[PDB]
Amino acid sequence: TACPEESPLLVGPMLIEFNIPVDLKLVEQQNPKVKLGGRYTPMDCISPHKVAIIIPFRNRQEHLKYWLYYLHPILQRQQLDYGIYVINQAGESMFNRAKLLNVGFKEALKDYDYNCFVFSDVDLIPMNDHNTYRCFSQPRHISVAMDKFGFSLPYVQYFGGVSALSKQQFLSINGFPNNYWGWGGEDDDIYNRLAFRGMSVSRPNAVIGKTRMIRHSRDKKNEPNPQRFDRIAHTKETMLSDGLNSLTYMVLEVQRYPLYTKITVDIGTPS
Ligand SMILES: O=c1ccn([C@@H]2O[C@H](COP(=O)(O)OP(=O)(O)O[C@H]3O[C@H](CO)[C@H](O)[C@H](O)[C@H]3O)[C@@H](O)[C@H]2O)c(=O)[nH]1
Ligand SMILES: [Mn+2]
Repeated sequence: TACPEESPLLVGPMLIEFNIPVDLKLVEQQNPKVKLGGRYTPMDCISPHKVAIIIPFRNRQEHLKYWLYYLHPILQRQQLDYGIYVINQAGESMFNRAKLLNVGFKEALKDYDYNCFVFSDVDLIPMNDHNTYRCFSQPRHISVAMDKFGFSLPYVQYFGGVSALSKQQFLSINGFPNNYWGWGGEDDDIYNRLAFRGMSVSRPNAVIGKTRMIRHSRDKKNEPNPQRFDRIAHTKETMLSDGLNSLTYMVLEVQRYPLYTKITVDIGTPS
């Protein structure tokens, strides 16, 4: 009973605004089919896409409210078999987005047999439901036309915002790097990994792949990392030593809310 290649539920372009007062109790009420932990499976058909949506997180509860409010209705319309994971970095030291994503990959798999992983910033919302949050033949870059970049790719190798890699694709590159502390460069490092393992980047066209980013200031412990340019230069040499095979972390707590699973983790500090 495979789901059609094109979901009959799709509406196309949508209005994304951040003025509305969002209330998770309401969102839960509006999305009665999504089960505890932000889990949903199509009732009338079998989706071949089993996706874990991973969101790196720390002190972004308000953005998260909006992300849930908008994506859950969307993800259901995309007829996907998915789960939402909020990887909350414990502590107040330097942020590490890429490491958190690795954690989400490992932790999601202990939950369900996901075959697909969508890594998404907490403040990015898609403007057209045809921009499917699933995996493809090649690593997929989803937020390809961001509002802050005038709805245009900043550079052909840009892989930030929202992306998706199948389980096999993620594994072939030894996951993402764990050694990028602070803002920047990890996406470029990941792009090097893909290219070096002979993969290419798949992208929806700019018409259907626009996203809005909730406006925000920079975070105190997520300052640009001055070592990024250098790390990008040596991805080839370091990728096999820094990623899944070297990932260490400690799960401090797990809470399953009706709309997502929150996993608080201690991922160490820069050293
Ligand atoms: O204190 C923090 C810092 C970061 N984040 C998470 O990290 C992502 C955000 O980084 P920012 O939004 O602060 O910065 P950018 O808007 O400049 O994000 C862009 O640049 C980053 C560079 O490191 C990533 O590549 C990201 O994927 C890309 O969209 C967030 O959306 C959120 O999911 C938190 O939750 N709390
Ligand atoms: Mn942002």
